[PDB]
Amino acid sequence: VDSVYRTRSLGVAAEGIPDQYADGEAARVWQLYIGDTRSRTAEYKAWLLGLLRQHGCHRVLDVACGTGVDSIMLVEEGFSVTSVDASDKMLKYALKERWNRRKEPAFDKWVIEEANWLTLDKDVPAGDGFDAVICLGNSFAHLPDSKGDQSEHRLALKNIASMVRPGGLLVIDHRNYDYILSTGCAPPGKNIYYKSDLTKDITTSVLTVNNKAHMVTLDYTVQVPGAGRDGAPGFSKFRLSYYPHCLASFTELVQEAFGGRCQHSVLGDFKPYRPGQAYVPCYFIHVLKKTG
Amino acid sequence: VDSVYRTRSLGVAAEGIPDQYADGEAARVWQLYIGDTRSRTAEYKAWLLGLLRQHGCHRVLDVACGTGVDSIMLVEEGFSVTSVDASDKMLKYALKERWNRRKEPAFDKWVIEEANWLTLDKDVPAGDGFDAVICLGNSFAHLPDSKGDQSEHRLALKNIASMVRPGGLLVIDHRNYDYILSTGCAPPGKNIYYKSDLTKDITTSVLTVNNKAHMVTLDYTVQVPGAGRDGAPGFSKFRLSYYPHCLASFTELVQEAFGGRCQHSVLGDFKPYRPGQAYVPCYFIHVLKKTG
Amino acid sequence: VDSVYRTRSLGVAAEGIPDQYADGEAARVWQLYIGDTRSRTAEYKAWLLGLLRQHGCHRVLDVACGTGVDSIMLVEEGFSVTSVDASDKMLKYALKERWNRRKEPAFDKWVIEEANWLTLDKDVPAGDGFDAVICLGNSFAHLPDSKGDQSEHRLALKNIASMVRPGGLLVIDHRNYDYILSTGCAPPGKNIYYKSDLTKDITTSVLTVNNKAHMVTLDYTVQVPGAGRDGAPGFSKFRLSYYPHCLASFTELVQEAFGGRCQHSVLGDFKPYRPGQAYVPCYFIHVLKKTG
Amino acid sequence: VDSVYRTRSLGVAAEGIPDQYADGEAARVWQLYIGDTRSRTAEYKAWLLGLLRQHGCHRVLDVACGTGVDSIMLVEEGFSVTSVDASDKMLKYALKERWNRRKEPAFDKWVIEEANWLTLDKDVPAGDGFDAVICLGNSFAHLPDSKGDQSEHRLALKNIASMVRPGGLLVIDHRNYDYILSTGCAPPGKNIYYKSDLTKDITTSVLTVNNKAHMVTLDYTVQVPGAGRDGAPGFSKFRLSYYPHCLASFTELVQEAFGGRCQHSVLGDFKPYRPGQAYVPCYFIHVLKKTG
Repeated sequence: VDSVYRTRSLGVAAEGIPDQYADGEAARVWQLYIGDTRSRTAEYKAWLLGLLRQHGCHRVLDVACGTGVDSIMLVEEGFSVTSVDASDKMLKYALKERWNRRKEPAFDKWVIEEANWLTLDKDVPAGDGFDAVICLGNSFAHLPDSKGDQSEHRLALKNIASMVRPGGLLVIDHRNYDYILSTGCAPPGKNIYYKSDLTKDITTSVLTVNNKAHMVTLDYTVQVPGAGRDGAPGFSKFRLSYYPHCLASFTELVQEAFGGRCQHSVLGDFKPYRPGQAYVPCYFIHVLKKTG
Repeated sequence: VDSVYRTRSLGVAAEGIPDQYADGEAARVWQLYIGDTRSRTAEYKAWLLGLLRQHGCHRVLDVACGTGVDSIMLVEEGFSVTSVDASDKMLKYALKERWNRRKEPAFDKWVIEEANWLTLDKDVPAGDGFDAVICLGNSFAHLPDSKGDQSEHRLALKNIASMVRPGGLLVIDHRNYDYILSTGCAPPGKNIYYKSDLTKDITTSVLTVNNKAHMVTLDYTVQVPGAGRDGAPGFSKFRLSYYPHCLASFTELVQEAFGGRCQHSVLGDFKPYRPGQAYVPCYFIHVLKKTG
Repeated sequence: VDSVYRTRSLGVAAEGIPDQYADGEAARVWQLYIGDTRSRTAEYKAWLLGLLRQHGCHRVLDVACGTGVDSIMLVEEGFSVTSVDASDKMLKYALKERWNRRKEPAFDKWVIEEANWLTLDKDVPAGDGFDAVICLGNSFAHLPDSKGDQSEHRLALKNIASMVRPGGLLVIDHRNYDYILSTGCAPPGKNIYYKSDLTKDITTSVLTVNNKAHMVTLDYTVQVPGAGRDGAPGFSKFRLSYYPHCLASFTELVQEAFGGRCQHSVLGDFKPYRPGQAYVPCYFIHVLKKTG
Repeated sequence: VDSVYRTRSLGVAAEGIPDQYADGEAARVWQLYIGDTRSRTAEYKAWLLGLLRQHGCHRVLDVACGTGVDSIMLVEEGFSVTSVDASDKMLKYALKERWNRRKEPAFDKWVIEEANWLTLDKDVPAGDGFDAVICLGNSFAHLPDSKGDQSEHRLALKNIASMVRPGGLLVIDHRNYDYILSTGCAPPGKNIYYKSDLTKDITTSVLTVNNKAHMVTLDYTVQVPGAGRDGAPGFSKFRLSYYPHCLASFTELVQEAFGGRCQHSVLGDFKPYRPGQAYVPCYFIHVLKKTG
């Protein structure tokens, strides 16, 4: 018989006071980290828009909304964007931006909802489905596999696909985990979508359970400018984890998601990718095409 | 030399996956608690409105927004309302309603920001200061006194008082703690602002540090309807802590937050209050008035 | 679905490495605290021995052994001492002392076993019972009342009494919690048994659940000599909790332990105690006498 | 500003009440694990004794005592044994047996102290140093490398080597980690020292930090016999971590702990070992020899 009475239950709030670990030295950096968001890559801009237009799909579904930068560019670019995400900590940043630009017809017609890839089915009305669904930024790797059988993976995937209209497109990516798993390192400065103007340091931790890799953990040591003595910066650190997804595993995974009635194709970093390829991609973007 | 490797830093999120403790069985109830009290009291509506009108103050500031159910009525009532709070888990609900009704001019003009009492100065621009400032719901009792010298209580009240325009009003409240401190119990069904329709149970725990009452902790066991077998209710529980504010104590505290240059009043539940009163108030509402 | 993988399970050890929190800055002080043990009080020496002899009981049972100082003096004084305690963290200190003096016939015949007042029955063979059982040092107050009904109290007590031979004696004490509860403070320098040569500071925290006091917590700030800059001492802190036992409650509690077939008597600090007594005792020593 | 008030400081005890995590369902198993392997191996007995005799060394030092089952046999065999360890939760068992048999001259002469490899120098007086020093059981793998530069491994080995008299012997061992690192599994029933009679299950988790193997974590699910319904076994589990020591690595590590002035040898499970060997060892036993 022991005891450890804690002030407030975990996951509950009180007005007047900041949410639990909301202002920890680790939450602060991650904040100004998820904010290094804006400095997007031309290659990224020119690729997504061109791919988007080239197939004439207008109704886009972003199932990994987040701060809402991918979607804000789609909103500006004229597509019918509906953004969804499971983290209300992230979504808060999209809605903030929207409100500001609510005066803009486009931004006002912008739909930012909340949803989980595992409940997506009963989280977003599909109806006819959407022209295109995007899940970029290596975001599918955030969802872990507790049961070890990747049952939740197939579900998240199954669901996200059902959001795809027949003829619709699915642009889903993942980091080159084959490479990081092989080398045992996932260094900063490879993100193809948004150039991080933030200097960093990353310690890669790879965990294998009974020989099967199960998780890749990243400990970041960000050099926060101005948080130092005389102009000097500060060094805070935060931690995030992902599931090491191998190109092979994913390719078939994402495929059974459509039950086969699909059209698969894998891009190198943004360019076409063919095995044995001389160039090692830092990301693996899968673009699917539902049959019916 | 030990260790305890955790998946994600405390207070950080990842897109696609729900936030840290957002779905515990404690958060689910707390959720239907911060929302299952909303059935505003006629006595409340009529008292606040009337008093607001009586002194003819229009530009109001709600420094304890929360789910916004307070502000939403001032808004609805034509007041120039700006609602603030420190907890984002709470505001999310005020902005969720505002957006919902953004198609209403008043609501559209509704300002919902984020702010902390201890930083309210450089968090919200007053310039001339607001005519009125409410802080009902016993929200002030959420902020604790770690130092033991309530230095923060004073910082909070100074800041919050500084937000009042000369001739301006302040309406800050608290529960009758002189009473629960004595009975050692803080039973449910005493909200004078919103008649909850939720069946609750509460165990009261009072902590006196060195003969001085330092905190009140409420462990609520909510009887969640249907959450059981055959329609039977389920029993989930969360915990919340407060600072026991005694009347004498608060009366002089909130006052020194005005440097004395104020006009203080204190009423019963809603009717006016005098020591020794026959009727025992369930809440103590202070209504101050800045001179200059 | 979250996670927080910790290195070693809680409560398990590995050779070569120190036990979990065994060398924390709080464990260090408590160590040199439970060690201030030696500087026993004459009043204490002259009272226990004289009481012991006066009734000619030789077979003594110490159910709150600990470091083993109370028992070491009994061992030296010639009684047939069998010392028992539930904390292997404490017992380790008794055995250490014994081993050293194992060469001394007396110390070799000394019995240091392990046992819980709640399993005492099947933890120590009583047989005929013992002449005298001692539980001094306010040690019975360590066992808390989780269920709130003091069911474990009656059991611990019930058991400890069954260790008493008919005609045997039970010398059990407790701190004057009536006074500390009333004043809300339990200051250092009152221990009647062993003069603590260690300067301290104590913050008393009293917890009441639904008006019924349930626990008294003591936060000690010990002035460790030499742990300072230039001769200066250091200031570490540790924390311990007790159940606020009121003379009245205890008197009847300890009594039902014998089912009434007893002879009760309460000593002031060491002197006889009669209600309304001008002198406020810092400890309450109960000496019982089993009938049969 | 939050809080989490806990009953007792971490690592402190109170008399009468069991120690902090001493009785978790994880400690109960770990208990019948650190004890349910003891059925010493004839190959072991015969190898150690013989080698000890072969070099004629008599004053032995067991720097990884534990439950003492090792030393107890050297003791029984007339060796001048002194057994040390850092974990008191373990020694408690060696001294529990010693006392039990204190009535034996050899056992009586048995020295069981407390010590840490990183402090062994000023923890145990050598003067001339011991003839032999065993550290079997793969105990060295318990100490981890937080810094990441194994500076402690070196401190531990230096200290431990310093305890060897010139011409003295050192017998330190480790599991064949070159193998479990590759299969990614560390199955049960491989102790060459004591044939456990316990049915176990083990999930192996390897953590590589930046391409470097940094820790091995074993989650054991013991099938506790009878701990079920009708004689059926129960299933309790504990966790333990180790440092993956590769042969090449250790070979040069333990060597530099002698400044080179040594004679190194390494054998298979017990037989002698040569790289590429046909037989795969389950443990790597290094047997060094100090020159001067």
